[PDB]
Amino acid sequence: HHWGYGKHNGPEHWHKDFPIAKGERQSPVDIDTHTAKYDPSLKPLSVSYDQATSLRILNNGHAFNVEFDDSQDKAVLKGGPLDGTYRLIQFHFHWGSLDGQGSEHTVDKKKYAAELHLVHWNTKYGDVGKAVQQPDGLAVLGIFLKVGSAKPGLQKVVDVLDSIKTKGKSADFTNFDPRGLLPESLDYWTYPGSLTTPPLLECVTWIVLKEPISVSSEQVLKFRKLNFNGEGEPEELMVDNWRPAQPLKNRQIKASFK
Ligand SMILES: NS(=O)(=O)c1ccc(C(=O)NCc2ccc(F)c(F)c2F)cc1
Ligand SMILES: NS(=O)(=O)c1ccc(C(=O)NCc2ccc(F)c(F)c2F)cc1
Ligand SMILES: [Hg+2]
Ligand SMILES: [Zn+2]
Repeated sequence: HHWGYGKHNGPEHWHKDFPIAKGERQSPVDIDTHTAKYDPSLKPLSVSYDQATSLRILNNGHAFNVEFDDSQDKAVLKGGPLDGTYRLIQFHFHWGSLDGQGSEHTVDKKKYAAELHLVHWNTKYGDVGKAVQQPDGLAVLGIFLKVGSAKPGLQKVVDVLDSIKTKGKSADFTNFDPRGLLPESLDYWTYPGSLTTPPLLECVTWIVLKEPISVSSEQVLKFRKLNFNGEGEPEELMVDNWRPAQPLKNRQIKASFK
């Protein structure tokens, strides 16, 4: 009775209620490193997350989101392929049932254990709702997660998951600094795309970082214990909440490095 990632309502069925699923600028895509164009005019990214205000964490079925106060320019993204200022509103992850899968975007067909999406909207449009009606309304910063050593800054997240085990649950999540989730380098690939979950609006500028961050098997293991289901319904573990790569079509993937 609604979309999901299961056999009967997963990615292959989405086109029936969301026609745009077969559009020209659908995400995610596979990043072929030998075909991306090095664009020396691309500006360096400017991540200003020093006044970031996290407020809440919630399991909305699909995944879990950490929400941010976006009433003012407190956490912004600018630079890169962007024009104007973009406010951070929320972040979430996509992960798999095994370490060899989980990411949405792939690099040379290589899948990672998980992928972080830091969602921003264009301030020019006044509100999030208006921004999703424009070709350049959103900007999502994608980061790959590979299994290795633990990431200190991710632990705060891992510890609270127990309280939002089922759909609809939320918990206060203040004073979280998102700068703990960035890799050392800000080198990236960029391309025009869409949201990777319904309604699949083609209103996003994707910025995927080259350097993945590493997380322990223990940290990823805790992601896998969440539930798609709400309290009292049959248990359905939250894993493989990822959409398979889509055809690139009339698009060019640019690289900010050589
Ligand atoms: N100012 S606040 O902290 O209370 C706030 C935080 C999150 C959201 C939210 O996630 N709504 C969905 C939503 C709708 C459209 C978009 F483009 C989004 F990025 C998005 F998160 C809305 C308000
Ligand atoms: N995986 S991803 O980064 O692409 C992604 C990011 C944000 C959202 C979201 O905020 N959903 C709510 C939502 C609800 C109705 C709309 F019209 C929206 F545009 C909208 F984003 C969905 C997918
Ligand atoms: Hg749009
Ligand atoms: Zn996402």
